[PDB]
Amino acid sequence: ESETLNPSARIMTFYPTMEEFRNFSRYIAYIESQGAHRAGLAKVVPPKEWKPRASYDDIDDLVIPAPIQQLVTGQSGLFTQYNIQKKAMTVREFRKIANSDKYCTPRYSEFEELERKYWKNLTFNPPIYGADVNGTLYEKHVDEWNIGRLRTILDLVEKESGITIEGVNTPYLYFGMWKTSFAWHTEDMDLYSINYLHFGEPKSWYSVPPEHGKRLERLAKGFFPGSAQSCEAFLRHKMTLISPLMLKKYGIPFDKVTQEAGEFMITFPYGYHAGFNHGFNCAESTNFATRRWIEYGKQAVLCSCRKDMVKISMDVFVRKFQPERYKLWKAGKDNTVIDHTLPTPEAAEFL
Ligand SMILES: O=C(O)/C=C/C(=O)O
Ligand SMILES: [Mn+2]
Ligand SMILES: [Zn+2]
Repeated sequence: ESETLNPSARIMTFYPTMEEFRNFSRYIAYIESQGAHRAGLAKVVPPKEWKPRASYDDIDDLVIPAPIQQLVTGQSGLFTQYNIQKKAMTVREFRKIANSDKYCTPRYSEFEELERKYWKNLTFNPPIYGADVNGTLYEKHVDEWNIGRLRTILDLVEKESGITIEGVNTPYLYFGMWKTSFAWHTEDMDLYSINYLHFGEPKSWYSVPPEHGKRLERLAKGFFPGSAQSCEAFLRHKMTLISPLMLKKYGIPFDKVTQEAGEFMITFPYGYHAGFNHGFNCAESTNFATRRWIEYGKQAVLCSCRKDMVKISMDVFVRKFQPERYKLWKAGKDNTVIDHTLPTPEAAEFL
């Protein structure tokens, strides 16, 4: 029944009305009832009337405490990206460096050309990325799709234990420039994410369907055996870049989508994604959950080589939402198998 929706696992775009846009969890459940999740990634175009902030003009003085210079090494569609932390700077300082002749977007016709330029000049003239900046750009009273307070069951983490994980159950702001990249990865604890592009040049995305996620990992282990030996989940280090031609070459299914200013992207549990920014822009993101996520949460393979890594206790979710399995899970005998095609149960309203 669910195998039949989005059998192509292609990235879908949605244009909700304002009435549909009002309830977050409901619409996430709806797009899953339409098979959106099978692609790993979905675009949601918000109603034109809607706006998160009146104007983006206060922000030139906002501080980026940890700007990152992205150095990329590799060839033949395989790269490892290293981070060099630059001293703090203001948004206005960032934009100046961004729109600079040295770091600005090259000229091009079709998108396919900018894409080609990105994968050709990736390792040259390393850009700076205003990444992982704590904060929101939402006006306090916006009650629709507010990244600051989406009210999903991921809230059970803070509610239960007081714990906040920056960027995961709190918002992050990403100021980008041309040729800034995010490497291949799934979310922490294989959660969902939401990404809103407040302004600027586009953000382009690649995605691999959760049902083919394992194939991508097998490829990644083969191309990076040393890293594979040292960490059970080295892609979570977010340092690994792999070109679409390489994916194509090894028969990994994937899709592309370009995110425009004022557009939302949703990534789904175990959806591998990666991409780059076109020029100076600004993005906001956080993770969130549905009931479907819980099993992914239980089974996520986590980075084994850094103390710093995010690890959410699943205990509370299993007790509240899978009580009949708790004792079994705690005894390590819960062998539930995940079906990536099934939508979250809350969509029983629609399917
Ligand atoms: O904004 C980025 O660079 C990445 C975003 C994401 O992975 O959602
Ligand atoms: Mn992500
Ligand atoms: Zn690791």
